[PDB]
Amino acid sequence: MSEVERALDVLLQEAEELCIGSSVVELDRIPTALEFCREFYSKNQPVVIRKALNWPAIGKWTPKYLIEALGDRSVDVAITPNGYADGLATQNGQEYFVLPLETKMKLSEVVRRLDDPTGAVHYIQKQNSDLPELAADLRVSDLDFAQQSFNKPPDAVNFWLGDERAVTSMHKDPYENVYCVISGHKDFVLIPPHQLSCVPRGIYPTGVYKTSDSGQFYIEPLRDEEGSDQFTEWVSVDPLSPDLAKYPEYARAKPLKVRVHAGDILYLPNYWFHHVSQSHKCIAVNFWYDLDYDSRYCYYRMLEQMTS
Amino acid sequence: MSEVERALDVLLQEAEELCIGSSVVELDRIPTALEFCREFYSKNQPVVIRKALNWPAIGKWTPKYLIEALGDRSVDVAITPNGYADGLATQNGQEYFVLPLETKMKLSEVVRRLDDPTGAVHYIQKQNSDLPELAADLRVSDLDFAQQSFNKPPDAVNFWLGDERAVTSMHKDPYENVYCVISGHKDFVLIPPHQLSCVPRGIYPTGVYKTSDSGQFYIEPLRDEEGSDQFTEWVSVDPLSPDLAKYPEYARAKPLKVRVHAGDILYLPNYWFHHVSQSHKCIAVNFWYDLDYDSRYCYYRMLEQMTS
Ligand SMILES: C[C@@H](NC(=O)C(=O)O)C(=O)O
Ligand SMILES: C[C@@H](NC(=O)C(=O)O)C(=O)O
Ligand SMILES: [Mn+2]
Ligand SMILES: [Mn+2]
Repeated sequence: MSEVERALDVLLQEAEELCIGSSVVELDRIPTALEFCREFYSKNQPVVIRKALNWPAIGKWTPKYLIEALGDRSVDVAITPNGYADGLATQNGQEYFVLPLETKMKLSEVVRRLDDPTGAVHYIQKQNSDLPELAADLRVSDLDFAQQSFNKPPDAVNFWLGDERAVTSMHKDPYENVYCVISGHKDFVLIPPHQLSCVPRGIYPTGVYKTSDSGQFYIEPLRDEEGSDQFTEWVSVDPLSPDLAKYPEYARAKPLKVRVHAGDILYLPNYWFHHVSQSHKCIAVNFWYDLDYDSRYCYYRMLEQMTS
Repeated sequence: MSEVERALDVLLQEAEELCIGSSVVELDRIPTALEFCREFYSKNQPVVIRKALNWPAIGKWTPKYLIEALGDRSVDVAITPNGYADGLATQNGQEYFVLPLETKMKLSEVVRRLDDPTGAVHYIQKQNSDLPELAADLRVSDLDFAQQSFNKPPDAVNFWLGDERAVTSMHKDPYENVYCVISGHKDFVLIPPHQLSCVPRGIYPTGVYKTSDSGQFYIEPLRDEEGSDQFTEWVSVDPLSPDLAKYPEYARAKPLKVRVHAGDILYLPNYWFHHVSQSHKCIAVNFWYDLDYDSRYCYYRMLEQMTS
């Protein structure tokens, strides 16, 4: 055993005896700003709040209503064959990290495509900071309890509507994430940052899903300025069915499972690994806040260097 | 570099670029409980608040006022020949970590010995108390702005009165510390936990000061039932006259210096390295709160493994 491995082992033993990030706290009432800063944000600790929101949206937002209120606008939608946009797929003997086919279609067309169990996997992800009627269905002020710890306005606000086959593979974000399911449920698999050395990562060629004239889906590699291949580091394990023979270290990881229902709020702290499934035609909005750096971030950068 | 050295280099370079623990924040107005939680407790960041307290004690507490008010009670006093209780000292060619001689004597005797420059170094530490005449002169609720981040009662409340020659060598505490100078000033040299690799530690035999039949001070080694010598890991650097030839890594440290005056409050975050000096007959009261574990403690234990 090298010194790096004994360091990582001490880290893990200490976190296991202390059960750091060993569960997702569950609340029935929204906390106060002070409670949220002290108990969750300051400990980099996730929490789910049940039936927290009574926004109009939660009862009225569906595909049909959305087309109605949004004047059946054209949308930017993401399509894949396997349902793993930003995920791993093999082609011609080569494993790629593949981005979605991003095309434009009328909301109604999306709703027809989601209703086809045999078709491709579609989802809509829109980012910003008709939208006013949608905004009339929301009271963002109600998230003050969390926002006061971040002490800045959301750097992004995302709306999500898609197919149950759309699976978001395990990744980490540099954001505090306040996640509000509107219609349906989202299933999260969470892993704390300090378990980095238990989550196998590889370097993969970058590809994008593309349609042919015939209509069959294929992967096209990506190039840089010079024309050389672009690469992407990514988590190699599949939380839903992990290959522990190929990835023994993942045996030491301790994923947490949480289902977030309509009206619930999930706080996903920055740099937590998350893998997301969902229910068919689930609608959700989340709010991304740029993180404030402290020693934890420098420790995690050190951890990234120790996990070559 | 070795793998571990490169890891440490990343940690320090990140923290340097991001100004982590790079200064003591200075406030002229007391923060709200939420501001304190968000800016200092949760970042593990020191802050000093100037002229923050209006306690009646700030003004009148002196050894004289204390004798007249307390009625020349007998108290526990700590005595050393060198002014370094819990500090390194050599004897017969061996370096020891040495505990004060602890004795009982009357306040008027301590005041008399505090006026003997030729005498040994004396200081009173009282751990906890509720005295009619003196609990009336403070108002601990005034510290709630910080106590609410800790959400617990103090583990200990220390009263300190000592000689200018009484120097507290550099060490770390498992507590959040709210430090309140009542009279005089205290000088702190602070180093953030993540700079551990820059702070040399050694393992030293443990001793306690004793006086011989003729009045000479000497170091008595500490032993257990088995008769084996007891040992203590201790910081080997002296931040007042640091020997960078012996400890080159200490040049990569960035110690912060702060003077806490009568009425000032200093938040010393948990596990921060501190070294303390004081003006003559300085009086101070501090509140320790057990720390709340999260990943930073585990990273710190890993750092300890990496630097040994
Ligand atoms: C794609 C995914 N969201 C995130 O990964 C996130 O909000 O960070 C989802 O909710 O399906
Ligand atoms: C002994 C020292 N206090 C501490 O070391 C502390 O409060 O942690 C002092 O007040 O000089
Ligand atoms: Mn994400
Ligand atoms: Mn201390």
